[PDB]
Amino acid sequence: ETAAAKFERQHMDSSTSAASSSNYCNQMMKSRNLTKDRCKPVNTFVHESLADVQAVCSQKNVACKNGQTNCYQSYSTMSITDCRETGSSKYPNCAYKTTQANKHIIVACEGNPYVPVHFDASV
Repeated sequence: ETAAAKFERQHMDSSTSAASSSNYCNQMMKSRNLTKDRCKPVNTFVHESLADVQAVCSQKNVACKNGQTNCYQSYSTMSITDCRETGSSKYPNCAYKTTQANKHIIVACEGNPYVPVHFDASV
């Protein structure tokens, strides 16, 4: 999987405008194969077109949590869903708490074309 394709599979959900119900995370973490060998503890889904998320790589340049400087903050807020494993969750029965919000996103970009390859944070 290329780095760009793995970001789309783990974080893009342009088919919905927002998380619907409290089971959204349990369903999406499973269908995007993030519960496959372990339960990915934290993951964010972005409800905007791929083009709008790719445009973030040309917006506000900021440092990544790791100190690298190829991170970019979106100028506007975007609809996002934060999925966090519950203290109860245990592989293979992964359980997640769903939180829907509109926030700025921060992504790490790379390559040519320069597109998102990691989701750093939401603010």
